[PDB]
Amino acid sequence: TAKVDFLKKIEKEIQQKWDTERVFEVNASNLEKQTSKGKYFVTFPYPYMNGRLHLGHTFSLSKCEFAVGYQRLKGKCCLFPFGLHCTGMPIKACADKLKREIELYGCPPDFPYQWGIMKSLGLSDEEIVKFSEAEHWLDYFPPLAIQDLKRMGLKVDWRRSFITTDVNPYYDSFVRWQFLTLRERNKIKFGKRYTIYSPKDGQPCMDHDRQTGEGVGPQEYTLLKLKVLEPYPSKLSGLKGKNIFLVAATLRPETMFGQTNCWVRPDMKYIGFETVNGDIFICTQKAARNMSYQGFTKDNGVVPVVKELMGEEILGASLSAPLTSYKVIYVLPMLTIKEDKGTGVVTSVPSDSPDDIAALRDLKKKQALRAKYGIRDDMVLPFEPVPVIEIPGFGNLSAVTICDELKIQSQNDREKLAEAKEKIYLKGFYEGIMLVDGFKGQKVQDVKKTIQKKMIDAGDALIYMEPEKQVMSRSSDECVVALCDQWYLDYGEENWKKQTSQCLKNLETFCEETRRNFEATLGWLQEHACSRTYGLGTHLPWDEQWLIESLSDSTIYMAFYTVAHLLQGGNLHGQAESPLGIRPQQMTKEVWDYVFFKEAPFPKTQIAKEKLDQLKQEFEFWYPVDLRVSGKDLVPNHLSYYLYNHVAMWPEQSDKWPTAVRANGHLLLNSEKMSKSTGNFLTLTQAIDKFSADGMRLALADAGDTVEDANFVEAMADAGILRLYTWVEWVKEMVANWDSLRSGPASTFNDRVFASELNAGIIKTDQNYEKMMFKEALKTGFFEFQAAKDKYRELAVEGMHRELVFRFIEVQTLLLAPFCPHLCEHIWTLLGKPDSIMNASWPVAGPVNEVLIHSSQYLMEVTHDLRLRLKNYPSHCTIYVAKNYPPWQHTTLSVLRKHFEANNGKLPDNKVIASELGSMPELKKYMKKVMPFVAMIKENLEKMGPRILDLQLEFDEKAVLMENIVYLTNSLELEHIEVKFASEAEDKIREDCCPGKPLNVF
Ligand SMILES: CC(C)C[C@H](N)C(=O)NS(=O)(=O)OC[C@H]1O[C@@H](n2cnc3c(N)ncnc32)[C@H](O)[C@@H]1O
Ligand SMILES: CC(C)C[C@H](N)C(=O)O
Repeated sequence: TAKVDFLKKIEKEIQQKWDTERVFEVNASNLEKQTSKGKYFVTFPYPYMNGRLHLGHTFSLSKCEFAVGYQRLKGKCCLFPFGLHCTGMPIKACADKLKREIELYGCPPDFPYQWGIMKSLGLSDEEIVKFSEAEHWLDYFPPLAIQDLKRMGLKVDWRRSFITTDVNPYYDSFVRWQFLTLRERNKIKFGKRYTIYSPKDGQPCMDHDRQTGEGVGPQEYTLLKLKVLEPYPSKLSGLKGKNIFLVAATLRPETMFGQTNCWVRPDMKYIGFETVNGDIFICTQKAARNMSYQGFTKDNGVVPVVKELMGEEILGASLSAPLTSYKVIYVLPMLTIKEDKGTGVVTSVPSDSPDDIAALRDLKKKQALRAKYGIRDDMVLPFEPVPVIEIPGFGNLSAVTICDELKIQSQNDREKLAEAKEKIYLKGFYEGIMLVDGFKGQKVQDVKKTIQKKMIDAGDALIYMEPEKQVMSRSSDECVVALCDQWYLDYGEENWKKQTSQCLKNLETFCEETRRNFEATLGWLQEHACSRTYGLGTHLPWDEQWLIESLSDSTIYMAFYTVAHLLQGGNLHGQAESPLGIRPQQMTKEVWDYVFFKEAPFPKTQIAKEKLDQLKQEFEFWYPVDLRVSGKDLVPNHLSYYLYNHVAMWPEQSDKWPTAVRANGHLLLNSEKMSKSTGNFLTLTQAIDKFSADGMRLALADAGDTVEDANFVEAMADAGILRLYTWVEWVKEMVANWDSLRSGPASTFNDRVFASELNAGIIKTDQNYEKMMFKEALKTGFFEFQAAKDKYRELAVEGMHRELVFRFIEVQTLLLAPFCPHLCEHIWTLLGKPDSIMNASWPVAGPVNEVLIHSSQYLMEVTHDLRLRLKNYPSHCTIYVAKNYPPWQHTTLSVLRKHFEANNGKLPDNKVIASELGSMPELKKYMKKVMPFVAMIKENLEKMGPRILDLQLEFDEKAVLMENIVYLTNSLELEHIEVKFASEAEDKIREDCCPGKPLNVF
């Protein structure tokens, strides 16, 4: 317990040191004069401030944190800036939701939550009243997140942090210049388009202000109009005189030539309302909402309800359907009707829809179902399936044949209906052929749109856009697809999309699945609505009313990082003075152009040339973005617009486009989802309070480095705390007893073994750090490192050589630095080292000899087997080692060598090997042992390479054994071990013992 407290004390002291020394503040004015090794620009997409920062954000930023901790030791000058996102509606949604139940009820509010979560954060009762305005959120949460980050100890130049709404005037001017240049180059466009839309919010709902289906778009439906013919059913008598239409949703208009009736749900509530032209549409509630927002009614979003009813009161109504062969069809019931899709009204195409003919047969069999709703004989019997589309494998009546073949007798046969619908699902999309006149012998793929247009021009069909899946907004409002006018980014331009495809070709994605997602979201993208009305951010500069959504004012902000320290200089809101003395309003479009475009002319500005040149130098030095780390959730939306805007703003300078992007999965805590509902959740401050942020970073580096979800194990973090405490106390012990170690030459066998192991570990760690596999880098550089250390301590009977010990300590403190830099800086100061550890470089690795590491692993295996066999049955041990392989083993290994040499290293199957070795007489007595032997061989062939195929070992087995017999006798608690050369041994040993696998008897 006190170990974590000691760690936190060290962290706070070293953070005070890092702040007072200002070691992480980098400036292009100083670093461009010393061309050290090149720049390294990492970026973390700023998170939203609608709450404290949790462990997922920390895991996502740990990637670039460790990356800069590694690259700064390799000589590259690192830039890790960090912004803070406050654009967007979520803040406002939560706050006004709070006001809703704060003023319609009391304080505390009476029930039968949100205020509960706020008090769970622990604010004072008289302080949540101050949370009505978002101004207090932006004055409160950015400082707290910054404090949490500084307590974590990130290598950030904090003078470059800022806020993203109009509260910050400098970022506001930056966004204004961005959008002015974008609309200047025809990248923005005003127009009336379809989009997901939140009625309660009154604006298009994009991916970052939703609550379900974070990538759902609109989906098109052909909406057929069916004239309700007289005699009107009873419940409609009040609306006599006007036109009454049943609106039915479909995606297969070409099948409407074979309509027989109209399926409705008898126990669902339908609503009939008035359209814009005075007619009456009958649909469901949400269908009416969607239609109203798609300009179907007189007023946008207004549904004048003229009658509410049930499906039972609708059955038997005569209908005039479009394109049907029957001049009169009827309204029939259907019980298997989903209450979410479409209008609650489906078409009856029994020739190519299986559920339709199923229901038709259920009605046609008995008087029970046919009379079950007043459906007289005339509404079921004469309605036969109408052959309209011929699928070659089934005939003119496809669904009929496939259902009669799969032996289905229940419209409610969900398994069999699913089967039958799957069988001809797509074979009617291509292989289907029209049969009606005008289209006799047409590919249905080439006529469905023309038939849709034919119905629309006839005034019998319309377009209905619906959310492909149910979408909830930030305001708990069910989104609908609305046709609204807005300013949108035309991400569908051919030239722009092709240029971004070239950028993706040049972009470095760390896996192929990331590039797959990028190509898919590039092919899927189209006009994207960037205009909002409710929320925060920056207004459109030419249209002061339209606000900019969070996913559009956050595309090229990384250029603002390069000058945030000289424009507002640390102050988040930009209210204070400018360190360069540049007024907030003084930044004009041409000023930004000169700062960010290379060939831009110096504009007419009262700003002196020195400051503009300094900003241009900063930008032209740090850019482009070398790396952007994020979770894979921002792949389809954020990083796509990121590359798009980087291509659009600099269409001539590909050298300034993003260099690389790294995607990680979402974080799991104790193998469980991080959710406030399950009690398995850790904010950054709680995680630091519990796991000594150094150690939290350690466990995060071990959490994972793949696209799959990483796992944060608390027990692993505690184990890391214990290991670090043992390491620190061991280093203290060594500092104490330096005078109690061996001096002189590092010439002992174990000294060489440990030194080569250390150098190999250095190499493995560097190679894992370049590839950003932080889990594997930790495995090679900390765990295996400590293992080699403890092995060398165990085997060094003549005392550990001080030079090797402290070279190891130095190298370990270096390799662990990017993970737990507080403890590493503490140890670096404990060594009496003059400067801070952030100035150190990469440790140079000496020569590596594979053969001595192989002999060390050999001794390890020998010790393991010795402790195994000591279990049963002493004082003396006797070991036997074979020079050459026994004749049968030598022959089998020669055969395996031939089979390896002949075919580029592919040993045949066990079958061929057993067959050919049964074809050798010299193995007749040993065919029982031959196949096991070979088997074992194969294992090691995949375990430690082909070196086991050599007819003789790379080292002296007997001398290697004899260089550590002392440790073996001391650990095995014996009295003597005689090593004999296996030829003096008896028959069994001399016959079965092979080189590399010695035997022994006590
Ligand atoms: C520039 C702008 C358009 C970005 C925008 N401000 C934004 O996305 N803000 S945010 O508050 O949710 O995302 C912050 C980052 O943290 C990662 N992350 C979030 N949650 C988790 C989690 N549970 N587990 C793992 N990672 C998580 C996520 O990928 C994201 O990159
Ligand atoms: C495509 C679906 C919405 C409708 C289907 N073709 C049917 O007749 O039931």
